[PDB]
Amino acid sequence: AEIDEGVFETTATIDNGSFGTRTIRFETGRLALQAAGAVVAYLDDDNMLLSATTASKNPKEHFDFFPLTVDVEERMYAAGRIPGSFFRREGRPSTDAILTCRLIDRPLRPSFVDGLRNEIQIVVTILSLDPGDLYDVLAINAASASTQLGGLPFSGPIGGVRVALIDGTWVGFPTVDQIERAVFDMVVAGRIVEGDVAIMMVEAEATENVVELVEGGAQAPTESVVAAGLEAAKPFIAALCTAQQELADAAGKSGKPTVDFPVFPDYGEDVYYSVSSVATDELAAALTIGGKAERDQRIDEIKTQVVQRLADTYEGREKEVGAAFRALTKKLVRQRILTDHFRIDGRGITDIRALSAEVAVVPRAHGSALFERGETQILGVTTLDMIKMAQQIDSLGPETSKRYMHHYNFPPFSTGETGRVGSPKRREIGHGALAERALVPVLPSVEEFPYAIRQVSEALGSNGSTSMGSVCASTLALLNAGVPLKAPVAGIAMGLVSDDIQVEGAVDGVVERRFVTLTDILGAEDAFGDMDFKVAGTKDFVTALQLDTKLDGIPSQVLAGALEQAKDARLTILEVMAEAIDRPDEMSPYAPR
Amino acid sequence: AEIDEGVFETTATIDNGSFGTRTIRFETGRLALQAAGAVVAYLDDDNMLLSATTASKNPKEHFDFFPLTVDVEERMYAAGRIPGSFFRREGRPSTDAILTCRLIDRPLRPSFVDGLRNEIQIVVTILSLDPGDLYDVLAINAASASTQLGGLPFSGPIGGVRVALIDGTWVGFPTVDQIERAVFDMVVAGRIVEGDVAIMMVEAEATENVVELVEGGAQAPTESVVAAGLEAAKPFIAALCTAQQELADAAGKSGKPTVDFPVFPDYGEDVYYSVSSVATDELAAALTIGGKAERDQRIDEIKTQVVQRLADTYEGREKEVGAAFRALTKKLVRQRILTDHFRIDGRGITDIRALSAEVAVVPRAHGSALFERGETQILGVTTLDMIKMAQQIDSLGPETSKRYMHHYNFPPFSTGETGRVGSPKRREIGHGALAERALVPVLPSVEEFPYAIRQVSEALGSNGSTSMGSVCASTLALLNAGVPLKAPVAGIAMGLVSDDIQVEGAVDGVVERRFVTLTDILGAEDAFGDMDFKVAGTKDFVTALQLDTKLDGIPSQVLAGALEQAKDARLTILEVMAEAIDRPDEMSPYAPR
Amino acid sequence: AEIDEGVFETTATIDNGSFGTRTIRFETGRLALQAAGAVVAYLDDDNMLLSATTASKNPKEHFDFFPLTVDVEERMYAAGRIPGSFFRREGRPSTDAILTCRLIDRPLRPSFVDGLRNEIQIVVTILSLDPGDLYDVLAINAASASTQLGGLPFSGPIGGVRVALIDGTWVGFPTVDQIERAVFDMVVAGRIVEGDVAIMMVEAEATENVVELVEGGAQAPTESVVAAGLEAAKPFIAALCTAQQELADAAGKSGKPTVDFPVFPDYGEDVYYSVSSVATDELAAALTIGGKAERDQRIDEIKTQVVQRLADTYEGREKEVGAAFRALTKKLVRQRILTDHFRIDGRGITDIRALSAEVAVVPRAHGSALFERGETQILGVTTLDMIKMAQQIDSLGPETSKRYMHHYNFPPFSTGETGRVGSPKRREIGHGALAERALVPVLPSVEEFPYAIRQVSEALGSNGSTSMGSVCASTLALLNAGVPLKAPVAGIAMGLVSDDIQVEGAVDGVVERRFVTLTDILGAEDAFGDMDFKVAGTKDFVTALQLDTKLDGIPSQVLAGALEQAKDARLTILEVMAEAIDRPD
RNA sequence: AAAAAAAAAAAAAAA
Ligand SMILES: O=C(NC1(C(=O)O)CCCC1)c1ccc(-c2ccc(NC(=O)c3nc(-c4ccccc4)oc3C(F)(F)F)cc2)cc1
Ligand SMILES: O=C(NC1(C(=O)O)CCCC1)c1ccc(-c2ccc(NC(=O)c3nc(-c4ccccc4)oc3C(F)(F)F)cc2)cc1
Ligand SMILES: O=C(NC1(C(=O)O)CCCC1)c1ccc(-c2ccc(NC(=O)c3nc(-c4ccccc4)oc3C(F)(F)F)cc2)cc1
Repeated sequence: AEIDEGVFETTATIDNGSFGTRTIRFETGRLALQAAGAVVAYLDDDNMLLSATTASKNPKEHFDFFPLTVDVEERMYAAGRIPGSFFRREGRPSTDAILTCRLIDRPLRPSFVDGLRNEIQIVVTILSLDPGDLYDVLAINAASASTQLGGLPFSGPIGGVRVALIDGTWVGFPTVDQIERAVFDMVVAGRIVEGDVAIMMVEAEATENVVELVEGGAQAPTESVVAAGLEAAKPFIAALCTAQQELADAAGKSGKPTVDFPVFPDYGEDVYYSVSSVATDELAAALTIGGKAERDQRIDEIKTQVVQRLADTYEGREKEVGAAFRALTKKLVRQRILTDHFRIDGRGITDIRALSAEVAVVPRAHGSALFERGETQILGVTTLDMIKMAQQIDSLGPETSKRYMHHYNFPPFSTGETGRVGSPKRREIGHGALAERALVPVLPSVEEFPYAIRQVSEALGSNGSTSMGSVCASTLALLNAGVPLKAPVAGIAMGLVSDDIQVEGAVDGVVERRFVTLTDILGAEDAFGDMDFKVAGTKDFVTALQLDTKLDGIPSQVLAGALEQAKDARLTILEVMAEAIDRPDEMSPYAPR
Repeated sequence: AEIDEGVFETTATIDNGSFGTRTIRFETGRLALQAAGAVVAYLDDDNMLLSATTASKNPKEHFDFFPLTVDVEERMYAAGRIPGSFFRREGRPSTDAILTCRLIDRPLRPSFVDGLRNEIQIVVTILSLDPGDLYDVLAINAASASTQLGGLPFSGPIGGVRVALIDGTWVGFPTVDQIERAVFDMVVAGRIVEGDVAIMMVEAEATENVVELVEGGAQAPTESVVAAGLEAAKPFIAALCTAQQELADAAGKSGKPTVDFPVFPDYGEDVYYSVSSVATDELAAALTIGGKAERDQRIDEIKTQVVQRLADTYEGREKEVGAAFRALTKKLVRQRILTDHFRIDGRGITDIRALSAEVAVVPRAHGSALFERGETQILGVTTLDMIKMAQQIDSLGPETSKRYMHHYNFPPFSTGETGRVGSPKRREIGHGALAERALVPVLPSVEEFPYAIRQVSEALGSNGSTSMGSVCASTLALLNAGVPLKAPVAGIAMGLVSDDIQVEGAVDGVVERRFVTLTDILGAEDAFGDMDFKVAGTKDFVTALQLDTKLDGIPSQVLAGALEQAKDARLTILEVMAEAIDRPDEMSPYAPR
Repeated sequence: AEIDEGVFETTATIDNGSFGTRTIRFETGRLALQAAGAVVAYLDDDNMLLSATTASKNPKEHFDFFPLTVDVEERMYAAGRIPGSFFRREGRPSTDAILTCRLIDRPLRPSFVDGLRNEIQIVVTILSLDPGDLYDVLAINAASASTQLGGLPFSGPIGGVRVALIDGTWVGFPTVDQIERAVFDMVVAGRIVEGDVAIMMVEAEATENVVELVEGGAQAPTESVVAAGLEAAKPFIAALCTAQQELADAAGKSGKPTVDFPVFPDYGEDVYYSVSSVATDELAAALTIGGKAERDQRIDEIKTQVVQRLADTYEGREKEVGAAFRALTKKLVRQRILTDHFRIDGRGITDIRALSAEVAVVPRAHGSALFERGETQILGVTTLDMIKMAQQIDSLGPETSKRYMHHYNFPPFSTGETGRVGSPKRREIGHGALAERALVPVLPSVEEFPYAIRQVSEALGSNGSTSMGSVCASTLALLNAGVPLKAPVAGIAMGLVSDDIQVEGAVDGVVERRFVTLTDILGAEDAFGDMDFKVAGTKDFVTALQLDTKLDGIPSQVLAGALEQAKDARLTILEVMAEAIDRPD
């Protein structure tokens, strides 16, 4: 809709029945005209933000990865307030902004064509905010729309939404007051494939009042309830994708990309062909050894022989043969998993690594614990203090103080490297936040436990999913310090592989999709997998959930089976945890009163 | 004067008649003897500072610009107290120090020979300061003197002074108490060229008491008054330059450079000669293409044709040919401007680009506005708060708090680029300070309007002079918020092109030198010019002024005409501003009372 | 001792007689199993910390120095409280952690083989701390143990300890309460050579109550007392080294280096031989000529005429020949020093450079002074304020406030260079701390002088030991501001050169070891010497001491003579300082 | 410092 010469606008509607209706509006052609693409997004006439996307003129070939950057700029004037810092100006980004950056980055990054080496930057500025609303999902939609209008090698619009379960109804785009009445709230992002929605990213948590609401008669958020909630977000995503596509069509764009971006593949087909024809049988036979040192030595020897021969042949292309060898290895391993239920370390597909749990490991700490799962090793420490030491928050959003704080540390020696030790990175912030949300619904209230609580996790050893081990260590350490939890919490990380396998016969056209689910995946198994997801909770309901994938679709029964398998693993881990400690201890003599 | 063996000193006197007399003293040969040059400067034997200049041993020519660096170090013991921060130590430079750094950098950088690639660093430390004095103008002279003593390829001494207008007298080096009785305050820097002073830098503003002083019977600072102020500053500059030269002569120095610094010109003579002979007539006729896209297409076609022709001849020297082509293009465009008032975009000499102004653009802000001039687009937003939210300042200078704050942001997408989004750079600080000084003299007093005020400028699009559009946006947004200003303020950026060309006679050796003034210059037009300046004010008097040049001299009539042209331009802009809003609105329901 | 499967343990005992006994435990095999080496250390089962060492997979030859990094992580939960900053999280390292990093880095860095270019990182995390103890000396031992278990080209275990003098007894690992009753506090680190302890690093200071305790009957810490304190620390170091070696033996390790690390020497043997055989006699003759600028120009032309005739013989190896030429110059100069008592600037071995002192150089400052020694030039400024302006400290250690603050600045132009001006580096922090500790013992009490004091030193010109010059400048400025010091303090920096020399007999190969001590060394002389040390104090006792060395041993009489020479220089400097000012203004 | 031109397991020194 060309409201003005050169200005176009589009609208999407969110219908919640008796809970109200909301409108989302996209506008282009009036602000930031020198960017590659720019869009203004409105929610209900009082929420307003701007998104802009630009690309660099020339690529950076010497990089080995795609350089995408996302930035979120919160302005205090959006809340009608002057900043409280000493210099009265906005400084380094807050935790909320970093989490929003991660939420945008997770689904957009795999949507670009592989091999791209130009720099892409996306900047989102918050301009006006109603005191009872949240801006993050609107930001996801605006970033997608501006990138779509930028005319880049970018795959289709992406839609995002939040849904909260209230009295048996999944409400879309709820307010803070409404979220205060729900048992579960979930952020979901996806795209449209062949007229259907394919889910790409999920980030979900139980609310802080879930136990009291369930005692009052509400439904508890179990696995099937969460699956139904995933089903209820698809129409909203479809409406948002349609509005974005209409905006792109109205304002020209669509076809004629004009600017062409070169791509830099890791290896050429000619190099890959030689490596396959030379080392297929050797690699296939070598995997059956399964002896760690013997397996590694055989792999290294075959790699050295192949690289020597192909360096004699291709005359100075060593990285390409190295990449092709790894690709062939991964291709063989995936087929072996799908055919024989073979895992790289010899476990069955439902087996957990060796487990151990201990408490009281640090002499003068208020509480501490050590948790081990295979080569993953987490140390947790708890400290209690007076309630005035709660963190005071001066951000744009509605939060004003934080009674319970969780900090996560990942040093370089955890995997045996060297590196800088300094301020935490974005991934550390994300993992810490996910582990923090898993414990919040089970903490006691302030009136019955008047203390500030700080929890610290140290990843002393890493071989896959330290964030799920932080949950278990947090539970054990909090119980060791005398905090009266409502129920213990545990977590697990899971993977999924899938591909087309020909059934016993002929005609080579009866190949059908086949899926396999793996429990407690290794660090290397994540690269071979097709979907990753982490689940945490008590023995009665789920408290945190995270997911990201690339598949075009997933049958409902496959997802239900995977969720059930994760629940079984969680129960097994809770049984081991209970043997170390099963009730709160006495408070430490060193802690205050 | 050799007061001590190896120690020399020189004096300059500044006579203000009935307002007093002051002396500036330069000393060398005592402190910091391992630097290339070092000088100590005194003002009235209680203000004392040190300046030192050093150069790197080897050139580093993998850069394309001259690497000069200026640093100012404020020591809190110069005011006699311990720093108030948590660690009791001076940290990041304050705003005043950054502004002093830029005042030093602006005149000194073009005074070095072109092609230099050695790193040059200047450090100025403030050692002792009287409570009623300002140190910046003293620092300019010290920075010039220490560089002059270092035996570098540096063109002559530079003198700097501040003049303030009090009761019809222009007083040099005034105190803080004297500035409270003045209507105008100007900082001027220049050099000596054949017995006469050539002005190079100006930074000037109207004082905070100008309106009531003019109501009391003082003369308002109009354009002719400002020009008389520039005339009054020359004798002080001449005296300071003479003192510096005398000190340089007394301590040896003078000649005998000893160390020789290599230079790295952009292009050689042969390449320029070839490029000129190949394309002088092709470029001369190709400027007539009014169409922007057609113009640039023809330009790039000609450049590529020249590059392909000359690639084989010079074995591949593409940088030199690219530089020579641009040099020839600029040389021809300047001739077209001087001969027949040609402009690159087709405007006439006194034409402004298309203007637009609008208010009430951000839904929940206290006040907001959008201002557009050509491709320059500025968004301004106002916030009001309680008086306790004024900024508290802890610095060397006499200022202790700020009731009105202005912050200016320049994101990479405004030009279409990618880059870091972090703390603001020095140029952002400078532009914001200029725009703040433009609006200070018309604000209401605290007794009349008891609020703290924060103003933010976002440069959403930029093609030349965003700082002057910040002034218009600030006035519009402040009126939208309900602030009762005494008068609206507008600003404009101006250019000047000069050269001597053949007169309408014979011989081909008789040439007259002419000047052309351009209104509202583009970003590209700044590189074609010999002077650029900016003027802001009301319909009655000037409030801010900035000027940079490197011309040997400018006749009085030329400068008067340029200032009159700028006045007409800002009056035209004020008329357009008044249609959008001409009186204060009602204060927002969201603002406090 | 394998307490658990894969876990090994070892113990060391520190016996202080009637002052008590303490135990240190080392444990390995249970925490951080993916590092190259990791060790947990305990002191009396309430103090616990962890140390881990890792190495990079590939070298990096584009550097020209050995890249070693040391990090100390103080966790506030070790003290049982939440951090007080706005974000409630630990940020940049505090001054204490940086000084602990320096204490670890000083003795460990020269213990690696020459030419190593792999990156090496050591990280020490503080987990539990008793309120009356100090963790730094424990950290030294833990870092040594984890590096020794890592299987790297590392030269033997290193042991560190603190000893304090209380009522005539040197007590090892004293508590905070015990330090309040002592006159001197000293940190010492060393290693074992053929059954004996060789000292490598020393960092010592007098306490804040020394004057009052000496007035009450205690013995003042003179030079011989400090020398005896060095002897008293050796058995403790031996016991700690033994425990570390036992732990290394128990958990495998010991031999079998397995992974091999390439080395990158500055020059090859052939290049050095070619450079020496072409220029030895000529260079020695140039050294024998008594002239500074003449020898400078002669050497500069010799370098040009030697690089030019070997450029064809060695293909693009100019850096190798330059390094070999510099090494040969160093060897000849050291030989000349040991034989004829030669110094490059012509001074005698007990001579100080030209001195000058002046006060009241900054017009509005509360106190100010300018101090010059040779090309070293220091400016010092003092400011006084209300006692509420004292620094408030929130950290693991027992300190909570700081009445006297000293800040040291080292701008690039003091050498003639260009560089970044900004946050102070670790070396600036260390030098400032040494200068602050030298002056703390003579300050008046808060009761008789109720002010906060900030002292700033700025190295306007540097050619060797600005740290000791800042002590003199601070004394002068404090007196100029009116602070009633109990006594003035001065300092000096000293060097020592040692090597084997031919006897006056025969056989051509019968040699003896000789030592020579130099007063007030230049920056260039620090590279020639085998040991360097700095001493500061009053006319009656020592207040600060710092020492670094690599020698396998030092006879007692040689060290006593060196300390006496330093004391004589200190007295001369105090006499020059008394002329400028001899009482508070 | 002058100028429109982040993803992932992958400090030492006068210089
Ligand atoms: O912890 C982790 N991440 C976090 C978590 O909490 O989870 C903690 C911090 C944030 C999240 C983590 C994640 C990934 C890894 C990992 C390590 C190694 C390999 N790499 C191979 O694993 C391999 N590489 C080869 C090969 C290479 C070149 C040529 C030929 C072969 O072969 C093989 C073969 F499969 F055999 F083992 C993959 C992943 C470890 C830990
Ligand atoms: O917005 C601004 N804002 C600022 C303000 O406060 O003002 C904010 C902070 C300071 C600035 C700004 C915006 C753009 C510019 C700019 C200037 C020059 C060129 N350069 C060409 O533009 C060009 N390059 C060629 C050429 C190149 C290669 C070969 C041959 C020819 O030709 C040409 C031809 F002149 F014709 F147009 C571009 C942009 C400056 C300022
Ligand atoms: O100020 C200082 N302050 C510090 C302090 O102490 O607190 C502050 C914190 C720590 C230090 C300081 C100042 C200067 C130095 C320094 C040392 C060595 C050299 N280097 C030569 O000096 C040389 N280089 C050659 C040569 C070069 C090329 C080829 C052949 C020979 O020859 C020679 C020859 F020995 F003759 F003099 C220069 C400067 C050290 C410290």
